Amino acid sequence: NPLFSPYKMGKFNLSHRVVLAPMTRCRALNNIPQAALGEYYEQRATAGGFLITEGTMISPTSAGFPHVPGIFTKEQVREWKKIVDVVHAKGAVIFCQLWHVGRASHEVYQPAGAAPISSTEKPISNRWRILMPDGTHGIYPKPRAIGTYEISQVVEDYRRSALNAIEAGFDGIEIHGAHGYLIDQFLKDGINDRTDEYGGSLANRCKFITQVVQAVVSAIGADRVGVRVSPAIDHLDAMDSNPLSLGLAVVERLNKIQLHSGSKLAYLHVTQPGDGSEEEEARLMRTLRNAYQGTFICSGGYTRELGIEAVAQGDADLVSYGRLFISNPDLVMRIKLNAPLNKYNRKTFYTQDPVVGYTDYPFL
Ligand SMILES: NC(=O)[C@H]1C=CCN([C@@H]2O[C@H](COP(=O)(O)OP(=O)(O)OC[C@H]3O[C@@H](n4cnc5c(N)ncnc54)[C@H](O)[C@@H]3O)[C@@H](O)[C@H]2O)C1
Ligand SMILES: Cc1cc2nc3c(=O)[nH]c(=O)nc-3n(C[C@H](O)[C@H](O)[C@H](O)COP(=O)(O)O)c2cc1C
Repeated sequence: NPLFSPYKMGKFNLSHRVVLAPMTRCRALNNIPQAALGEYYEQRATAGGFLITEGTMISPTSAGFPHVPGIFTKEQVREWKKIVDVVHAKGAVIFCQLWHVGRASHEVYQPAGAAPISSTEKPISNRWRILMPDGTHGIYPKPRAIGTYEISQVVEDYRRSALNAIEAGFDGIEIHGAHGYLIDQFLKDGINDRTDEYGGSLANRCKFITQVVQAVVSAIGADRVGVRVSPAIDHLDAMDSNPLSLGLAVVERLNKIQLHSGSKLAYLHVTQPGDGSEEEEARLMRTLRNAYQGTFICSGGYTRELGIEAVAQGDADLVSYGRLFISNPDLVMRIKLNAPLNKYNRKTFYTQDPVVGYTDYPFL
């Protein structure tokens, strides 16, 4: 099974290619990593396996979900260190995903109830609703379009968060540039209506992600930086008029960052709609992989068989699984044995209980 062949993700020697995709679970009460997260990640960690954490706040204004962890305070760093240590005790490699939601927020999630920030002043349309802390679904508000000095401040929040992740012991970080969140609000021409140097052309729309990646590369080293994008996921109004062209423009910028810094990123991670079309989606994924000079993680709707095929055919180096890892803590082992997989309960994806729907899914 080629999913169980080793792979060198730059400095990290992985024993297999099954990756834990980043998943927000909302157990990090008051944005502080909790003991329950340590139990959750330890259950899923394997010797030589790679894990990516749930999206993690880079600043007080970066959240749009309840009880998501941060890594912008030293208290958060101390609590993350305990979690990273239990994962490393199982021999796994773990990256912290750095996440800013941009306009996908609400006053309940912002300090002083201030407006969320974005590339644009337009709200997400009322086709979409935000999960509120009380479990109801609310209305996304009008965001504030930020100026270019404030863009450079957000880049610095990424840089400081990356340094804090290294202080907590993480092996690296992943830039969350997917799903209609802040970076994607700059990338996608269905959101970015700016008329300054961060809007309009492909080069201008790619400036923000290039600056974020370059800042974290300079701070922690390219080999400790992964980047996640989703050119053809339209979540939260995030559509582009030419998704492949946009994806190839992002890939070209990552290739140039690597050339200019003389080192390769840890990986490019591309995610696609995850609910079953097939040939077209596989061609987009392979085209982005073929354009990128480095390690490629594919994601979204992969099965055991599709993961094996992706690696065997050279279409990806690593395969990330999200939802199946919620309910199969030993998913790596189940994939190795071809053992039946257990269902997940969507109702407890984003609840706060430290056990129920979080660490109580059994092993084989
Ligand atoms: N937590 C996060 O940041 C989410 C970001 C994006 C993807 N999320 C989850 O990943 C998994 C794979 O997502 P997939 O690519 O399959 O698409 P969905 O986001 O599920 O979109 C399917 C349709 O569901 C409706 N829908 C999804 N989210 C919202 C929302 N927030 N408000 C209103 N409708 C919503 C829309 O019809 C979508 O086309 C799903 O469990 C999904 O809920 C997680
Ligand atoms: C509950 C839940 C939370 C998620 N949170 C994140 C997140 O924090 N960051 C991210 O990049 N993607 C997030 N995702 C998307 C997943 O990483 C994954 O790409 C998606 O579920 C599709 O892969 P799958 O078909 O293997 O589940 C989340 C998905 C779910 C279902």
